[PDB]
Amino acid sequence: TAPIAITCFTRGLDIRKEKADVLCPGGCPLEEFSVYGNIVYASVSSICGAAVHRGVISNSGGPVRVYSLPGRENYSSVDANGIQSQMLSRWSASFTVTLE
Repeated sequence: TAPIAITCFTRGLDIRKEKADVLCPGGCPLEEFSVYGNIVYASVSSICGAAVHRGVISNSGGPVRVYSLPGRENYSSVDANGIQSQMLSRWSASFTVTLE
């Protein structure tokens, strides 16, 4: 059983399993990161965006680890590592990211 090597442009929309181990090949630069909620990264957030925001990895790529989070509401907006996370109106698909 193996992780999913994602193209570092894959958002939380593609990977919403209970817990999924993911590899982010390449450097994944500050190209497109619009993040939505801190900790509770709503689905639309990039896996890089969420991971580097969460502080899992530096802006370098690498192995990351996604955990499902149920639907949530009453989000916040917070910046981390030069990536902006913004509140949402009740996104019933979120996650929280970690390391392996």
